[PDB]
Amino acid sequence: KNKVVVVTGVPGVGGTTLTQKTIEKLKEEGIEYKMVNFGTVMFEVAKEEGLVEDRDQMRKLDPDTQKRIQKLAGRKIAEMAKESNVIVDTHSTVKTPKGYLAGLPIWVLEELNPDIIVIVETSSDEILMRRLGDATRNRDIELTSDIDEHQFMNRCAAMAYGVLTGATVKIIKNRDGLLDKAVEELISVLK
Amino acid sequence: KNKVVVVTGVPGVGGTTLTQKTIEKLKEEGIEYKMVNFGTVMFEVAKEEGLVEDRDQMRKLDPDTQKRIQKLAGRKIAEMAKESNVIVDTHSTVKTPKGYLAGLPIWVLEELNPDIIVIVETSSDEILMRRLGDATRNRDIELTSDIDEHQFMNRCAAMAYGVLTGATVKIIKNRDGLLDKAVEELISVLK
Amino acid sequence: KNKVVVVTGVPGVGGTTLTQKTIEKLKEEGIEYKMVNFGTVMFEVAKEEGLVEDRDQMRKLDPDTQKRIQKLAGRKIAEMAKESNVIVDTHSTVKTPKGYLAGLPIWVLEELNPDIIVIVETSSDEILMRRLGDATRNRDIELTSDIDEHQFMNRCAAMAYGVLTGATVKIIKNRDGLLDKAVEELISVLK
Ligand SMILES: Nc1ncnc2c1ncn2[C@@H]1O[C@H](COP(=O)(O)OP(=O)(O)OP(=O)(O)OP(=O)(O)OP(=O)(O)OC[C@H]2O[C@@H](n3cnc4c(N)ncnc43)[C@H](O)[C@@H]2O)[C@@H](O)[C@H]1O
Ligand SMILES: Nc1ncnc2c1ncn2[C@@H]1O[C@H](COP(=O)(O)OP(=O)(O)OP(=O)(O)OP(=O)(O)OP(=O)(O)OC[C@H]2O[C@@H](n3cnc4c(N)ncnc43)[C@H](O)[C@@H]2O)[C@@H](O)[C@H]1O
Ligand SMILES: Nc1ncnc2c1ncn2[C@@H]1O[C@H](COP(=O)(O)OP(=O)(O)OP(=O)(O)OP(=O)(O)OP(=O)(O)OC[C@H]2O[C@@H](n3cnc4c(N)ncnc43)[C@H](O)[C@@H]2O)[C@@H](O)[C@H]1O
Repeated sequence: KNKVVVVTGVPGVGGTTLTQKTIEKLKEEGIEYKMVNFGTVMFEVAKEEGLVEDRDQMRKLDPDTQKRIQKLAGRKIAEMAKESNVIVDTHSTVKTPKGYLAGLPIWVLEELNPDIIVIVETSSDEILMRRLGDATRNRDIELTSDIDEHQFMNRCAAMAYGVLTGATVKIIKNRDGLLDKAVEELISVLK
Repeated sequence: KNKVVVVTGVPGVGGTTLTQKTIEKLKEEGIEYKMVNFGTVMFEVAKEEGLVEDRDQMRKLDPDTQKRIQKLAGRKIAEMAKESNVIVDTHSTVKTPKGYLAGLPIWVLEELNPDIIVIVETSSDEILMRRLGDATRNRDIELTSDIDEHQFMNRCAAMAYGVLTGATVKIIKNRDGLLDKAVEELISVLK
Repeated sequence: KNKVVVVTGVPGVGGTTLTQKTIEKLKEEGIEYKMVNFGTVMFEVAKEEGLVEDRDQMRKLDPDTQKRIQKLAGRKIAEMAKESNVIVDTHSTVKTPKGYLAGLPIWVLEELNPDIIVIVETSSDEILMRRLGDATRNRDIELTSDIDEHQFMNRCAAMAYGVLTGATVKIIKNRDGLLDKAVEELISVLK
C-alpha cells in the first residue's frame, strides 16, 4: 500500500513537467499522486540554516553537508508516503564539484523503498538548449559530453538501486516536441 | 567445490547455444557441467499456478509476482549446485513493462553466490535479425537502440553483482559466423 | 580521522603520474598527502608468499588467490589513514582472464571508506599509444574497444561504490599534452 515512484533526470530533461502533466491526467481517472520535489524538501532545511539563498547553491556545498540534509529529506518524504502516493522528483546522481553524489545512497534508498525508479532522458543537445533558454533557474551550461557523462552515471547509479531493492528501472524519452508521448508512457506505467 | 557460473545476455544473443556447445566440449576433457535455465525453473512454478501458458508471458506479469517466483527459482537452483557444477542460463536484467528488473537481486545473488558472471554480447543489429528469424520463441521486436539500452543496463547490474560478491564479470562476444570463437573463449575461462 | 581519496584508471592513463604531481604541489601549500599504491601493498604480501616474480603477474592469478590477498592490503591502507591523509592508487576494476574483478568489493570498500573516488580518463586512442611507447612496465596491447570496455566497467563499479558509501565519484580527463590541467582539477578538488 501507498506507492512510491521516483522520477529522475539531469537538470533540463523535464522530469518535473512530465510528473506534473502525468499527475493531472492521472486525476482525470481518480488516481491521486502527490508530487514531492526532493530538492525542495532539502532547500527548506538549508534555507533554515543559512547555507543557501537559493536552490542552485546546494550541489556546491561540502558533500557531508549535502548528505546530512539529504538523509533528513528522505526521512521526511518517507513520512509523506505514509499519507498518500507520492511521485518523488529527484536525482539518480547530483553533480557536485567533488564528483557525482548518489541521490539515493543505500541508507536513503532503504528509507524510501521506491517501487519504480524512472529515468527521464533525451539527447544532450536538447538538454543544453533547454538550459540556455531559461535565465530563471541558473543551471550548469556544460558541454553536451558532460551532459552525456551525467546521464551515463545516472544509469549506473539507478541500476544499482534496482540490484539493492528489486525496484524496476524505467527509461522514458522526453524529446523536444513529444512531451505528450512521455506522459502516455509514464501514465501507462502507473497501472 | 560446486562451481556456479551464471551466463547472461539479451534474448537472441545466444547464451543457451554458447552454454550447450561449451558443456558438451567440456565433457570431452572430462569436465562435467549441468545446464540450468533460470527461466525454466520459474516457468514450471508459474504454469503450476496458472499464471502463464508460455514463458514469454513471464516478463509481463506483476513484478512482485516475478520477484517471488524469482526467489524460489534461485532456491531450487542453489540446491542443484549442491549436487553438481552448474552453468545457469539467465538474465542480468529482464525487460518488463515497468522497467528493467535485476535478475540476481541481492537476496537471490547471495543464495547463488556465483563465482563468475558471463556476459554474452553482439551488435544490436545481429540480435534483432535473430529475433525475426524465429517464429518459435516469439520475442520483443524492439528498436535496435532499445536492444542497446538493454545491454547497457545489463552491464551496470553485472558490475554491481561483482562489487557485492567479488565475482569476476566476463564479457564474451558471440558474433554471427563466429559462434566457434566465442566457445573457445568460454571453454578457456572455465579452467 | 583524515581523508582517503582513491585514484583509479586503466593502465596507461596516468593515475600514478597524476597522483604524484598533485602530492608534491599540495606540499607547496603545506597540504601533506601520502601516496599509496594498492598493487604494491598486495605484492608485499604476495612475493612474500612466492606467487609472482613481478606485478603484471597479479591480474593473471586465479581470482580467489588475489581476493585472498586484496582484503589484507585494504586493512593495511586503513591503518595508514589513522596516521596521515592517503591517496590510494588502485583500480576500479582489474581485467583478469576470468573477467573484471572489482577493486573495492563491498568488504574492502567498507574498510577503506574513501571520501572521494577519482576516475582518470582519456580516449582509448591516447591510452593505447602510451602502452606501445613503454618497453619498461610491459602492458596489455589490446584493441581500443577493449580499453573502452574497461573504462565503461570502471565507471559502473565506481558509481556502485558511490551508492554503497556516499563517496563522490569525480571524472578527470588526463589528455595527451595536458597532464598539468588534470593536476589543477584534482588539486582544486582536495580543498
Ligand atoms: N537526491 C538528492 N540528493 C542530494 N541533493 C538533491 C537530491 N535531489 C535534489 N537535490 C538538490 O536539489 C537541487 C536541484 O533540485 P531540483 O529543484 O529538482 O531540479 P533541477 O536539478 O534544477 O532540475 P529542474 O526541475 O529545473 O529540471 P526539470 O528538467 O525536471 O525542469 P522542467 O520540467 O521545468 O523543464 C526543464 C525545461 O524543459 C522544458 N521541457 C520539458 N520537456 C520538454 C519537451 N519535451 N519539449 C520541449 N521542452 C520541454 C520545460 O518547459 C523547462 O523549460 C540539486 O542541485 C541538489 O543540490
Ligand atoms: N533472473 C531472472 N529473473 C526473472 N525472470 C527470469 C530470470 N531468468 C529468466 N527469467 C524469465 O524467463 C524468460 C526468458 O527465459 P530464457 O528462456 O532464459 O530467455 P529468452 O528471453 O528466451 O532468451 P533465449 O533463450 O530465447 O535466447 P538465447 O540467449 O538462448 O539464444 P539461443 O542460443 O537460444 O538462440 C537464439 C538464436 O540465435 C542464434 N545464435 C546464437 N549464437 C549465434 C551466432 N554466433 N551466430 C548466429 N546465430 C547465433 C541461435 O542459433 C538461435 O537461432 C524471461 O522473460 C523471464 O521472465
Ligand atoms: N583493488 C585492487 N584489487 C586487486 N588488485 C589490484 C588492486 N589495485 C592494484 N592491483 C593489482 O596491481 C597490479 C598493478 O597495479 P598498478 O601498480 O596500479 O600498475 P598498473 O595498473 O599497471 O598502472 P601503471 O602504473 O603501469 O599505469 P599508470 O597509468 O598508473 O602509469 P603512469 O601513471 O606512469 O602513466 C603511464 C604512461 O603514461 C604517461 N602519461 C601520463 N599522462 C600523460 C599525458 N597527459 N600525456 C602524455 N603522457 C602521459 C606517462 O609518462 C607514462 O609513460 C594489477 O595487475 C592488480 O592486480
